[PDB]
Amino acid sequence: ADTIVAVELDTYPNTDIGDPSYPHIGIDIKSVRSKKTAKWNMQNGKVGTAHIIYNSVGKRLSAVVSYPNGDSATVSYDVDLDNVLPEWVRVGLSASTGLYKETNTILSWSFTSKLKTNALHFVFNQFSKDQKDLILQGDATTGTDGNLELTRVSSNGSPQGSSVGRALFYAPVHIWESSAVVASFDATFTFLIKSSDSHPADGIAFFISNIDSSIPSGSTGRLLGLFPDAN
Amino acid sequence: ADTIVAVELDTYPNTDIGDPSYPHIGIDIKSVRSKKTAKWNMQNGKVGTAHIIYNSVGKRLSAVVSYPNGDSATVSYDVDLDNVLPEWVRVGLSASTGLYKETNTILSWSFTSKLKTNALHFVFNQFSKDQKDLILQGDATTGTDGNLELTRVSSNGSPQGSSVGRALFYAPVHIWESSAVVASFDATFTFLIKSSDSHPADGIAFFISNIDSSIPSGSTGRLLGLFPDAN
Amino acid sequence: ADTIVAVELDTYPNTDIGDPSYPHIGIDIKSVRSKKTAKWNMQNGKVGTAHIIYNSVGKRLSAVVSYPNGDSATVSYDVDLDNVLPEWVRVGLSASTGLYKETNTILSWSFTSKLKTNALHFVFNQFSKDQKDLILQGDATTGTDGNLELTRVSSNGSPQGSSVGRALFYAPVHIWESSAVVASFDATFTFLIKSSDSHPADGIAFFISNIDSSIPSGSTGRLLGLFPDAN
Amino acid sequence: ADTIVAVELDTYPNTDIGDPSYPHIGIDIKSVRSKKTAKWNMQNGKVGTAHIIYNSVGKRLSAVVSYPNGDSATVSYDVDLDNVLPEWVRVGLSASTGLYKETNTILSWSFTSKLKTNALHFVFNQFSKDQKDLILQGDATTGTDGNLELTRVSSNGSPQGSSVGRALFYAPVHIWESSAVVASFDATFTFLIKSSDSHPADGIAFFISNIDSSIPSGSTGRLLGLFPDAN
Ligand SMILES: Oc1ccc(/C=C/c2cc(O)cc(O)c2)cc1
Ligand SMILES: Oc1ccc(/C=C/c2cc(O)cc(O)c2)cc1
Ligand SMILES: [Ca+2]
Ligand SMILES: [Ca+2]
Ligand SMILES: [Ca+2]
Ligand SMILES: [Ca+2]
Ligand SMILES: [Mn+2]
Ligand SMILES: [Mn+2]
Ligand SMILES: [Mn+2]
Ligand SMILES: [Mn+2]
Repeated sequence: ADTIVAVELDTYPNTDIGDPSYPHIGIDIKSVRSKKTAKWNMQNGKVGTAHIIYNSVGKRLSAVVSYPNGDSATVSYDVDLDNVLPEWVRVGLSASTGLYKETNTILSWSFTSKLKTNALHFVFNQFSKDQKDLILQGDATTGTDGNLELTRVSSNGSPQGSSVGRALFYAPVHIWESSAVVASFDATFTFLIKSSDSHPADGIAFFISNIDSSIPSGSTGRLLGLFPDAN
Repeated sequence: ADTIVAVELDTYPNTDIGDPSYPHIGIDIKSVRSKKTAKWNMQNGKVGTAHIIYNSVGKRLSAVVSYPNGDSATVSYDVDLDNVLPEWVRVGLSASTGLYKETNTILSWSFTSKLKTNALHFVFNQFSKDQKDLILQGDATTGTDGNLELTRVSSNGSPQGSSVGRALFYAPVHIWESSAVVASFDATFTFLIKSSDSHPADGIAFFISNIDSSIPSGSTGRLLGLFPDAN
Repeated sequence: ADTIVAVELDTYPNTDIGDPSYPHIGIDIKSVRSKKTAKWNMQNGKVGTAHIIYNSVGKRLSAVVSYPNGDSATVSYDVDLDNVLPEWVRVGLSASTGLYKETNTILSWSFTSKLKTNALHFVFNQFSKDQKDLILQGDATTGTDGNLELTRVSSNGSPQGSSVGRALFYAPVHIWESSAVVASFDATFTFLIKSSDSHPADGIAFFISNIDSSIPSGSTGRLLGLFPDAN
Repeated sequence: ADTIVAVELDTYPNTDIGDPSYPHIGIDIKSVRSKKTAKWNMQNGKVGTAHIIYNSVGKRLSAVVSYPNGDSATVSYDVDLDNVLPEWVRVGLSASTGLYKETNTILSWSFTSKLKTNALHFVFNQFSKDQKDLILQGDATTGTDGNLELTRVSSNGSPQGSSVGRALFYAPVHIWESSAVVASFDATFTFLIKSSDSHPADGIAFFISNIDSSIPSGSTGRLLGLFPDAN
């Protein structure tokens, strides 16, 4: 099984696998049942922002999700990523729909990792049809609206259930190094989740996995394309 | 009085005004009584590096100091700096000698604040005999060996006593903004602290203060360049 | 007199002091007589973007202006700026109205100089009603719509006549250093130039000047905010 | 055949394939016979710096190679990389020895490419045994001196002839895009060429090639691992 560290933007409470009884942002350490979560009012059809921040000094993995009006959810978790993640990882995005669904749209994604100095930095404020520095997975596609649609969409712009999609930066990232004095990464991505369903599902995750990581089978819905299961 | 947030590389144990009984790094908020410190073994005549990181999500200020051989010292303090720093600040470096002295040689200094974007970034890997972006104060001087001497050094390479100096970056810095999702800043500087005294003193600080902050009188020893008293 | 290097977005053809007979971008060195210009079709009421790039290897200053639909104008001029700019400069934005007027709204501005490293970088995607890193001059004001109005605008959104204004970044900038392998800088700003006049005037400039440079009197029209005369 | 844009740091005049009768830096466009060259005193066992700079506005591909003492060679060439290179490329380093030889050592390599914004940026100030974000080719190796040895070395630190080596960033780079207003890249790398031979050979190249590019067969010596032949 993949090793996973995720921030999750979780639109659909699955309270029978850990979720709080609300949409939430959550920090995920090797598990779908978030180490730490926070109430998050996912704003339908509004374009939202995720910042994820971590460094090996403070050893707090942080995440905000805000929307243009200011409503803002913060989750922090105190964890030493050096002990969870392998030295080398791929960094990526993941979204999933279940029995409920939504567009899981990414309008930009940037990522910096730094070892103090080696550094990788990418920003995608657009995406292309053939996004050669992204590895797309499952239902995920780019172009030509310069967006990345993590889960399936349907001719007329309609979110498809049971979809799971994932983009990963193509370069593995050197995410810690034992001699590094500071190992930090941060990620930002803007997303537009629009649903018309009774309830949106299941959300979007930023993630850091072992390099070769791929969707686990049937990890659509509540497993957000990160976990084989909800253990 | 200057509002003052600082990370101190405190070479001299003033065990009667806070200091633990060894050299240490500390996080000072509006008081030289470090809210927190860690044991730092200062390696005389060695070029170390100080990294200071903070963001408004994690709301944790961290600093690590290391030297080429790898002895690290790390301190972290959970604080909302919105609740302490004025919206605009100047950033700087402070150093002080007292009864005992040391070279307080800053070799490089870099700084990044960011509101998420407004950002400021400067890096000085070489200081100039004339540096029109640094506000020099006290006995701090620059050049032309590409270093910033914070406290006085005679013709012969001798640290002076009861010396005090600072270099703030010239532009004021916008360190928070209550509409900002993430206010973050990190700072790095490398220093080449040397003494042949009985015990080095009194160390170097990275500090954030009000835009007009200046050296408080007789702040020259244990007060680094930062506080007017030990309160 | 100010030493002045500037890239002008020149909305008004003053065909009697240099201007080609159309709107144009120009590279001005120490004279409003553009060493070179290109035809620029200013799109009224459109948010464009100006990029200015220079390094001391290629020794070529380039600027392109574009708007969301893709009309680009590009000018390039081969010049050693070592041979023109003083070692320290302040960078800024200048705009001017005359007989005819325009909104001179700067939406964002960013700047990078680098000596290879010393570097400075700032980006303003949102200006503040109170911006302690900008030196405002003439009729330039900021906030709180997150823009920099360089020239005067009445209560009702009306550009004023014979108006002049600049915002220089606060810190002086170290633009060259004769020991530097590469002195490079690039600048970006987006502007939201609008007029309902017979012909807009007189446009916006990115400029580099001596640290103490200030608006030359009656430099308000065709002189943008830069020269005291058309020499 | 690969498409190649190289800057070459050429230690060995092969005047019967274009080279000037001296060591030189040269710009290479789809050809080993440099479009433009410059005298360059390769300093034996001294650690040198290469900056390569290009943007699609100025359309001058530039390069400096300097050494700690200041001796500095500049080559500039006016070329539109959009017409030579495919949209997607891999960026890399290449070195070769022939009948003559040298260490072709890389101590750091950084690279920024920007489309104006998508951006890729990496810096390697060290390298590791298993440098997962580098694709190594031919004789090229990394670790554990945190260096990259583009051509073979021999137990006791001795340069081997007929060696060709190459490192490429793992992510393809999006090097131009037809809607980009500015497409720029720059690269820096520091190299230590030490020879003890009668004459060093053949030098080091930065290069930008079609993504799948690999050493052409028998492109050691004067072809620097970039070209099938010296056409
Ligand atoms: O922040 C940093 C600044 C500089 C460096 C230096 C790397 C380096 C490595 C070498 O083998 C030789 C050398 O001369 C320099 C590393 C990190
Ligand atoms: O420099 C840049 C700054 C901002 C952007 C914006 C990208 C973007 C793309 C979308 O589909 C929707 C959106 O709301 C924003 C692009 C470049
Ligand atoms: Ca869920
Ligand atoms: Ca003390
Ligand atoms: Ca004019
Ligand atoms: Ca040759
Ligand atoms: Mn959840
Ligand atoms: Mn102390
Ligand atoms: Mn003009
Ligand atoms: Mn050659």
